[PDB]
Amino acid sequence: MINAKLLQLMVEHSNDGIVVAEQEGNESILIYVNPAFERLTGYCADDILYQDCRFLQGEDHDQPGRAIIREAIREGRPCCQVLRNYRKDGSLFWNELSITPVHNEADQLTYYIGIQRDVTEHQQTQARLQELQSELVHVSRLSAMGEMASALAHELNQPLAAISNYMKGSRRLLAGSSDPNTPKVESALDRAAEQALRAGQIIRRLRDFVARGESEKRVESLSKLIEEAGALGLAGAREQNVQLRFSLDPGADLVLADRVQIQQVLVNLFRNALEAMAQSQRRELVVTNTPAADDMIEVEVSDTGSGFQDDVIPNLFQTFFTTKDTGMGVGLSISRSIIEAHGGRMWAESNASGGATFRFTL
Amino acid sequence: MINAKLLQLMVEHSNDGIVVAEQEGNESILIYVNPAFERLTGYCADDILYQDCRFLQGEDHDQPGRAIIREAIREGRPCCQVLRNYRKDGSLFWNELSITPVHNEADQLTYYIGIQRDVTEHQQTQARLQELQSELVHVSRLSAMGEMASALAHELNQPLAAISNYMKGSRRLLAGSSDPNTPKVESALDRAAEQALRAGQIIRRLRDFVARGESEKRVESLSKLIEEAGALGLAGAREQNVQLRFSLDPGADLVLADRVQIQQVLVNLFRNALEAMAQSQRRELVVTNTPAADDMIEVEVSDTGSGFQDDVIPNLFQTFFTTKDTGMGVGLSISRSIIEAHGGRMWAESNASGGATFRFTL
Ligand SMILES: Cc1cc2c(cc1C)N(C[C@H](O)[C@H](O)[C@H](O)COP(=O)(O)O)C1=NC(=O)NC(=O)[C@@H]1N2
Ligand SMILES: Cc1cc2c(cc1C)N(C[C@H](O)[C@H](O)[C@H](O)COP(=O)(O)O)C1=NC(=O)NC(=O)[C@@H]1N2
Ligand SMILES: Nc1ncnc2c1ncn2[C@@H]1O[C@H](COP(=O)(O)OP(=O)(O)OP(=O)(O)O)[C@@H](O)[C@H]1O
Ligand SMILES: Nc1ncnc2c1ncn2[C@@H]1O[C@H](COP(=O)(O)OP(=O)(O)OP(=O)(O)O)[C@@H](O)[C@H]1O
Repeated sequence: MINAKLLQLMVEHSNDGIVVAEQEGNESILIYVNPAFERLTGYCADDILYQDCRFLQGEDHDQPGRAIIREAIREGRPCCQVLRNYRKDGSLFWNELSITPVHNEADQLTYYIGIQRDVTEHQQTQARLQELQSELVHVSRLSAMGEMASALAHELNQPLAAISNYMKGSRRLLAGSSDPNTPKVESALDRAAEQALRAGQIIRRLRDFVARGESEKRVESLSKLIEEAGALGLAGAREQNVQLRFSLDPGADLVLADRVQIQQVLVNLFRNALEAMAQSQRRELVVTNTPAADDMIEVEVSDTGSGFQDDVIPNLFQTFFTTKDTGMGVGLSISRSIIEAHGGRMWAESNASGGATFRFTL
Repeated sequence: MINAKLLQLMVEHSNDGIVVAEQEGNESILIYVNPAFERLTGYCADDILYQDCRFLQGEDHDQPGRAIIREAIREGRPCCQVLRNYRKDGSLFWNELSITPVHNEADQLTYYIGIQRDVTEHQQTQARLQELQSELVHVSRLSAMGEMASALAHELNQPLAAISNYMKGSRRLLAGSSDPNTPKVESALDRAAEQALRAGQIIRRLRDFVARGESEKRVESLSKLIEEAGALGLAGAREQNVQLRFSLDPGADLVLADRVQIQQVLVNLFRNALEAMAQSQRRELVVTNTPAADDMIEVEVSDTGSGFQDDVIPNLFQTFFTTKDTGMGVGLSISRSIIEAHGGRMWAESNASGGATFRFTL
């Protein structure tokens, strides 16, 4: 096979944590650890040997991985779990633990071999991603409701005002009369007019119910929010072989923006480019920042997608104009309103590759 | 320094893959593998020994992990990466590989120890989660706009119809009189009524523009979609010490549903329960499905959160009613409309633990 002592050496000098324990009733006493386990746990070998690892949980006793591992050890099946542990210094970390029970026949004794890895970075990144998910969902819901309400307010402000004007006109016409049915009819109009007024107020009410979304701005790094937005919006990039190119300038990264609003602008651009790029020979998405003019900096996002026929391009930012069967046509309108609220100007043009290049300034 | 021979046995009988290779210039020849590696690769020891793992890469040569591993091994740093490999049958799997180089001083030779895990399930689950996240965002925007349109339609159906009826009444009342303005007024009223009708139609138009999501029915298994919904809504469970209990029935898996709509209903219930249970000493969430009645299956989700005071309970399902500053009061309204559109029954109750129990049927 392999020189056993060399195997001991290789196990001792590994970077991943390796432990050997022995079964004693309800205890799993440690009989061997490697220096990687020392650096990971922050304890010395002589302090911890011939105890059970339960102490690594500290005061955090009620974790399900504990019961899962207890049952797996009882039944004798190997298992993989994640637990919350604390080192000697008291710092928290997450431990990926893979236990394999083995029955040594030479001793007729049950032992366990445990592989441990420090997965704190992975869990932290997962938490950041889920936080991004929650806030992206919330602000997308807000922007959708707001644009729907504003469009309804306009499209109903026209006929409602028309109705009120017809009421005023008919009343003015009937005022020049003395017939018996005129008063009654007149009163009737008033009732209708009364209701009419309410409708308008109601609209504004619901309108101001959707406009209570906060409009703050803060100093934000463009690099960070570009990475967060790529992490969110670029699901299909791996599967659809999308070539990413970030042409960034480190001296011009900080803009005054709400990071979630810029995230949703970029998310919308990414979703649109990947959806458009379903049938494209070249699949390359480039994001670039450049100085543009008058102390403002321009961000460009270019794709090689299906592009726009000539009749479509000047209708892009209009609310509810859509090309996709499953679209809604509010993404670009909301994005443009966000960019303009930030003091910039956003526009689009066809690219030489037959796809599309979008630009905005901050 | 402990037993040493016993150790070789412990490594041989591990469930995780463990390999030892030796450096040959720029090559890493395999000199020891464990039966776990055989099970992982589907190859025999005599078949696979004394080569370099490269081959397990198959035809997938242009992966970044290859260059990362080459640079780390050349420079001498240990590293952990993920690669795509193929077994003997040609099936693809993903390998999480942790390599640690060690310089044996007794021989003055470079060896490597490699920990291998089959991490295909994790990658697949993450890809499914990202797809679910994308569709969740899309349909949340969709449902938000739809609910806003339906709420405005509800709150305006009274005054619009009232105005139109007052117009019809005024027209009947004035019809028959002998006055100079009567003909004109008549036409005017009609025009006004016309406008009113148009206004109503407009709302439905915009409503039906967002309601063009397909209204399909399903065969999907509830166990799977419950796990998917937990994957989206129950991220914080590990970090917030939430106790999960899934009481599932293999006999009660088929429901009549639109899968994206049930995804969003469950996501909303999960988010709401975690939000309510943020400050709770006892935190327990139970989801259970059973054959109740009406040839339909009922799913129950109960929590022990802060709950609702008695004056709130009958206001839960009202659109736009919210308690939390970061809420919107549309989650429950959308959930109710989805359940009623699907033919089901939705309800709520206070729990004995002070929390909340929600029920639905499918
Ligand atoms: C070989 C081996 C290795 C480990 C562990 C167990 C065995 C047998 N454990 C588990 C822990 O030692 C207890 O087995 C666990 O708490 C279950 O026992 P209970 O407290 O339920 O009796 C690790 N649990 C940890 O918290 N950290 C570790 O790194 C430990 N690794
Ligand atoms: C100890 C050890 C263990 C492994 C591996 C390498 C070492 C040193 N590799 C990497 C692979 O064998 C090549 O080293 C890799 O392709 C880099 O070498 P290049 O082709 O750049 O020369 C595994 N790569 C795999 O495809 N699967 C494995 O399980 C291999 N495990
Ligand atoms: N990269 C692109 N290539 C081609 N057309 C695009 C591109 N980006 C936007 N468009 C055009 O803009 C329209 C609206 O896109 P927008 O993202 O604003 O809304 P939508 O995609 O229709 O729906 P959603 O609200 O889900 O995004 C698309 O239907 C398409 O006509
Ligand atoms: N299980 C529950 N636990 C606690 N509160 C609940 C529960 N179910 C409903 N509620 C109450 O319902 C109200 C609105 O919930 P709903 O999810 O519909 O909207 P929201 O939580 O205010 O925000 P959003 O609409 O964005 O979800 C809140 O006041 C909330 O306290």
